[PDB]
Amino acid sequence: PLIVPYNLPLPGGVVPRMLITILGTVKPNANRIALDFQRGNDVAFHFNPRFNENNRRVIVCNTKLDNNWGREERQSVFPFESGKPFKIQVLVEPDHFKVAVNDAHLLQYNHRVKKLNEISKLGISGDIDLTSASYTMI
Ligand SMILES: OC[C@H]1O[C@@H](S[C@@H]2O[C@H](CO)[C@H](O)[C@H](n3cc(-c4cccc(F)c4)nn3)[C@H]2O)[C@H](O)[C@@H](n2cc(-c3cccc(F)c3)nn2)[C@H]1O
Repeated sequence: PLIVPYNLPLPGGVVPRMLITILGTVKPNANRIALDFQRGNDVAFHFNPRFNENNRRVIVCNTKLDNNWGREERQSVFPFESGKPFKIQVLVEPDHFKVAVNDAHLLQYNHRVKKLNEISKLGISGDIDLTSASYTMI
């Protein structure tokens, strides 16, 4: 029953084997969801499911450096559904963010921001009811 947009501090930044778990429910008639792993004003990893882009479902991933978005990485496999509960797991690897949704691997995102310890906040926003957001070391 948390509040969106939600800020989850990541003390000391991210590190390989860190597992971030977000539990929530997609709102009815949802338009978009966004996870933003931030390094100061930069966004190291933007994870952005879009429910209506040209009447398609798509997940857009990108990095924002000095107020400029970079080249998008798109995943057409779309495991979110309006009205339904979800679990997003982000596993930090040495070279990638690894994303699984509802216990099924979804995508990996190669680190463009390479100072992982400086990625110290996770912003959670968009059309969801947020149930929980936490992290653990596996
Ligand atoms: O990069 C990610 C960002 O993108 C722009 S939209 C973007 O604008 C560009 C022009 O400036 C391009 O038109 C781009 N594009 C690429 C392609 C394409 C590329 C390759 C192949 C192919 F076929 C098609 N088509 N169009 C658009 O996606 C969003 O505003 C932004 N954002 C999202 C949010 C946000 C805020 C609150 C909640 C939330 F969920 C998200 N707050 N900022 C963020 O998600």
